[PDB]
Amino acid sequence: TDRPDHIDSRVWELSETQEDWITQVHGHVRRVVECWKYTICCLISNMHPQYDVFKWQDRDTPDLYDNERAVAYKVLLVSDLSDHSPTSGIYHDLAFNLEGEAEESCALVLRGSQLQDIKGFLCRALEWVVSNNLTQEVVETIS
Amino acid sequence: DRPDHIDSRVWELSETQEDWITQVHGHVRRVVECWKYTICCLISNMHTGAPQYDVFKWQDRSTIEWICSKKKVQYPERDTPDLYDNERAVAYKVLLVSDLSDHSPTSGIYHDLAFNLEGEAEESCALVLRGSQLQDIKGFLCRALEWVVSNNLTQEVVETI
Repeated sequence: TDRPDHIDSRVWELSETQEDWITQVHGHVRRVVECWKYTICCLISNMHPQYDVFKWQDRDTPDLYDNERAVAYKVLLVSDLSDHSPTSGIYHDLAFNLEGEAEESCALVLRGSQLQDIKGFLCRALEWVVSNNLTQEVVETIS
Repeated sequence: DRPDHIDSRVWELSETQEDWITQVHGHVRRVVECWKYTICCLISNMHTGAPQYDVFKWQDRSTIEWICSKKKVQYPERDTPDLYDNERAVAYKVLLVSDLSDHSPTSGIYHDLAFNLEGEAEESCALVLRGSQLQDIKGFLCRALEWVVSNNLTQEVVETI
């Protein structure tokens, strides 16, 4: 249970007090998964700023917001893409595979530039998972 | 208990939204609200490619409040619109009405999207929605009208409008 290579220094340091990790089941992993999601949020908000990131700012909050088009989004991780019904009418879902693939609604909104970063970021994290065979602890966390 | 033309998820979302058992026509009213909600979903599948509409109906209260702050917009908790067009910065309410002909707006803080039992759209609702969206609505309300006629529920439904 150490900060992985693929996670950013700032991300990990910011994540520490955002949720009380020791108390939870798969607490180190749950932190890492949430760190994937924040990383995704940052990757997406490198358009110009088009997106503001609300996750882990300084209670019922979205993960980012499009300043131009005035739309809120929530980043999700899913195991089955086809089986997906919106969780919210207001915070629109941006769902992805562990492999990196994005859902129909997700690919209509995001630019290739942002997807290719995320798929790059996700396989590198999936590699880290598979290195320590943490597959079921991650798949459970997605339920 | 649910009609097959209503989706399972919509049905289970409606469960807690109002105290149906206490009402006369309570089951029929639940179904009518599901129609309105189902219609909100059928409208919001469009995109500019960012989502065109946000749906407020049957959402958590604190989320409705959060976005209206960001969009510098304000509706009473009693009268909250069903969806919001992110393109035009204008809000709507899905109404079901028997008489479309001489329809008068319900509000001045949002607009009405009025529909028939046959699925026909009110003049002003027709102006707003694309043909793509009306086919889907009228097709859904045909399947809804079938269920109504199959269970001889036509009077109850007309009365509760």
